[PDB]
Amino acid sequence: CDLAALPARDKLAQLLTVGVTDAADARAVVADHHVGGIMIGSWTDLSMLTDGSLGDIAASAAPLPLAVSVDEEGGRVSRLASLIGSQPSARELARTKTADEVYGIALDRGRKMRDLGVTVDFAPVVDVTDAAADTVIGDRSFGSDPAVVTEYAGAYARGLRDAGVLPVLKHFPGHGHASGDSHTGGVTTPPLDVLMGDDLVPYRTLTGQAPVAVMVGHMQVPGLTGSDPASLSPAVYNLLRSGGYGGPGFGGLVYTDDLSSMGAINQRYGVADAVLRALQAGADNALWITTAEVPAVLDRLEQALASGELNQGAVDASLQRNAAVKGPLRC
Ligand code: NA
Repeated sequence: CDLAALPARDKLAQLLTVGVTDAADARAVVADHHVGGIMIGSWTDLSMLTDGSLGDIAASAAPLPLAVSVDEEGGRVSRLASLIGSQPSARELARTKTADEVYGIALDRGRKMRDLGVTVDFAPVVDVTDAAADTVIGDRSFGSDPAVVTEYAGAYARGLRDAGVLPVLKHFPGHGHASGDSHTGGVTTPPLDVLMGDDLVPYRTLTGQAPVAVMVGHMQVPGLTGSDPASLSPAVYNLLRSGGYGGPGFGGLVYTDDLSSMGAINQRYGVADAVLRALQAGADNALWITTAEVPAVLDRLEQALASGELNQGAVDASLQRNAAVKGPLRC
């Protein structure tokens, strides 16, 4: 069989990653809708990772293998800690460990994630900040110095990668100096010309170390996105694809941050509209944290194809990128 010959709706479902509550929720969304990815979060019953159910669902996934993602950064964001042990925050690692030690920590934890069926970790954070530890980014950042972030997040990404986990650099083009918490409402970064010399620095080297993905956040960026969240602005994706951000143009997989529960998005757009806008803007993978909306979202995406709101080429390019980080088609 042939990737380009899949039914339109299954091509579209491959561009979605959705949070699941338990095995029954994951089993239904994968079999009924063929979503490309499921996400494990704080809302997830983790017994599915140890009782054989994730393995069973993943093995019957078709036409592409299932991607299984999680926020496993360490410190305050460590959804698998009960199973893989806790790790100090990114900031504490940078303060107490060498970069080689951080590589080893990420490698060890990556293998522990693989054992549980995880394929994608939404880490490392490459945001640069000096904010108080328990703020939106805060201690999730490896440091206030972009060169330190590059060294330490680079090591963390390399460890995950060597374990065979896809690392995802976040939150592009930089949440570290944003005006507030995008979970609760709209936020603004410093202008692009400021980001160019600071927040964007880590991406210049880290996006070229493959396999790697990037996640775009919901901040508004002056001089780039205007009043649009970055995840929903074509300018953001053009910046990443063209090399305009100061590094080589990035051709790999690009996720959005959570499109449903986060106020920066949901106060302006419902889930289906937000997913459409993201894929129009240039995301390869639209992420949100529930499965209920999937059939309505797929309905809206098919309509956008018909109306030309969404170009067939955008879908095909992103379908290829999603397939490129997975195993073979299942015919
Ligand atoms: Na696309």
